[PDB]
Amino acid sequence: MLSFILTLKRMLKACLRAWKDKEFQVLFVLTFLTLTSGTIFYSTVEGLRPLDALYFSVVTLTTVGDGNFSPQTDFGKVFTILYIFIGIGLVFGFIHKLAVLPSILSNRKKETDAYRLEVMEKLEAIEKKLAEHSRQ
Amino acid sequence: MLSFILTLKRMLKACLRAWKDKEFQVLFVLTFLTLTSGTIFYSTVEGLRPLDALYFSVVTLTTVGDGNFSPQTDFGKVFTILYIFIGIGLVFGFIHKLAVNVQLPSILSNRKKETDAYRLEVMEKLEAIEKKLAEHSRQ
Amino acid sequence: MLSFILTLKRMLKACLRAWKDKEFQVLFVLTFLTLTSGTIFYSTVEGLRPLDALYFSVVTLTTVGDGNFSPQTDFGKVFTILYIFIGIGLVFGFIHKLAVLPSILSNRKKETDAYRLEVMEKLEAIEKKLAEHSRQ
Amino acid sequence: MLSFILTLKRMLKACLRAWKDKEFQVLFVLTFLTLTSGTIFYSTVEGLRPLDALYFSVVTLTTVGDGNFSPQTDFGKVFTILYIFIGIGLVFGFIHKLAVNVQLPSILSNRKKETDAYRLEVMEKLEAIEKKLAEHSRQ
Ligand SMILES: [Co+2]
Ligand code: NA
Ligand code: NA
Repeated sequence: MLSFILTLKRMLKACLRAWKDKEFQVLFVLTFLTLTSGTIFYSTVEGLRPLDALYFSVVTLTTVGDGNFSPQTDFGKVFTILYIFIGIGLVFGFIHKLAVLPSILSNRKKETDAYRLEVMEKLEAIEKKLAEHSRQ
Repeated sequence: MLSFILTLKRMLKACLRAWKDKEFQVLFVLTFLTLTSGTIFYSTVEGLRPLDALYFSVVTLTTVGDGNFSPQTDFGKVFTILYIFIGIGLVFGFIHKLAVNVQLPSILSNRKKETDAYRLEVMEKLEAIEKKLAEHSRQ
Repeated sequence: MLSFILTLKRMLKACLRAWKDKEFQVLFVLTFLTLTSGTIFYSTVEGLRPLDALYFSVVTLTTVGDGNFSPQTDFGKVFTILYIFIGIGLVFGFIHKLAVLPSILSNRKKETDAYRLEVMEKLEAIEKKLAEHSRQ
Repeated sequence: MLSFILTLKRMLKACLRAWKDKEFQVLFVLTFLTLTSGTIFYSTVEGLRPLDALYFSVVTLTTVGDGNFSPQTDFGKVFTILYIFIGIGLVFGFIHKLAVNVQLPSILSNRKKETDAYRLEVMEKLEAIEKKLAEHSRQ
């Protein structure tokens, strides 16, 4: 149970580590801009409360879906279709980003070079010495 | 602001590069096809206003859903059952394409480029030293 | 456009390459067993046509959702809840499997060994010869 | 049948091993919590039959949906807006955990185990040959 708490503590730091990745934040910014963007629309087009809007906008981007309201106006169906698409666009972005070791490979390189350098320089001297010896 | 301004470019370029990927285009097409191919079926067999049939098609694929209309005809239900499977299929493929963070082919063979060099080099010196030692260990 | 056709041809082979992975097929088998499993249930419990069943079963596992019917009986809500969970269980399985190079690393090993072996054996002879020489 | 019989074991063991992973358990708990924590809110503030409030909670998180009931109160709507974000958050985490095919730590360091050996060996011979050559190239 100390286990539970200690783990959760690490995980929560990992989010914050991501939450300072520029790209992740662009996505969050885009999500929110798109979120209030829809609120602006369904509010002041499809005629709906500035909270009944946010509810449809969220229920739709996340693909849950309201069991009652849908776009009435044919204009409000066009938007919803293309909106939904920005949804997918976004959820694609995250899945890509949530699926990225690059640093472990840097150390391997930092050590393999230092090694391979010495291997070379050792071999070099050996050859240079076996040369000067097998003459004089 | 140093970052929010710039990264966007790189970000939009990053997925712009992904359009140039062919496998993505096929998935994006099979999408557009299945989608307008659905608008055809729902505008006729289930018989809905062109634009409305598109709406239902989108919503259904993206599993968003609609709290009002559902199929009536048994052909309209069997079709839908198969139509969601296609969406499953598509998204599976999309996920596969997106979940593999493969900038690693070019790294692991760009390693091998520099590696294979070193290997012939080391081996050459190993063979030289063996040949000169051989000759001196007789004379 | 020959491009289009030629690519699609490769992709479609890739599915078939997967469709002979044992694990993938277990998932498909499980999906289908679960699919008719629900059909059996909503048909002969919640009282629904043996096609109106398959439609609710599919619309629910895939998370679309019917806009009209939902489980009436409190028993049919219990199942649906836990069913939904087998859904997630499954869609987790696939995402894991759709996200797996193992063979490229085998060749690297097959070559690195043959190399490293020779490097060793070369170095070995050199030492053995420099030994017998610096005596007699 | 050679395969269908056996693999299941390995498959069920494979995810059985994943329960033993701690990070998964937290995600699985935050799940159970958020879920029964939702049944609490919808059984009161939105006021529904215990079991029914669970149903709505599940359905909503898993974005399945329900074509009938939706929130009425503004507290019941704001809550839901935040409740789906948690689902997003959770699933994001689940995906991250599941999408990384990391049996590669144990491989890349099991390489390094055998690699580091070879490296000291080669270096030792390199140093011996350099020392014996040094002594013989004076006497
Ligand atoms: Co000599
Ligand atoms: Na969904
Ligand atoms: Na839905």
